[PDB]
Amino acid sequence: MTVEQMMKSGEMIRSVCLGKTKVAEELVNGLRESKFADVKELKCYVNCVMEMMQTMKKGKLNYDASVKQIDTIMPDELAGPMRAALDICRTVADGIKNNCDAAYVLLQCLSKNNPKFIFP
Repeated sequence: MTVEQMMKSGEMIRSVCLGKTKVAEELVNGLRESKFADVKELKCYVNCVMEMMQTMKKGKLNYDASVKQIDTIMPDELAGPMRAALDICRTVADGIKNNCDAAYVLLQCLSKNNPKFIFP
């Protein structure tokens, strides 16, 4: 995928998701700094992004789509550590019934376990 198209989609996804949840941008930017504030609309922003990316459905991790996406967006140097994160975190959100909470728990884990973590 082209940097052009990849940036475009990540922007698209951010646009859609900021639109649906009306979260403050600073909060969303906070995420890339591991500031995981317990804010309902920030949690649902995260869930929105994961649903858009096909990585989560009905608050459940669907694994192969995530690896595809990791490997497509990231170069090898980064995907290595990130697929690892997804493996370490594969069952971390099981039994979380609320979709937004489940997504947020997964993001926390991915960020804790991946030094090259990026998020739309």
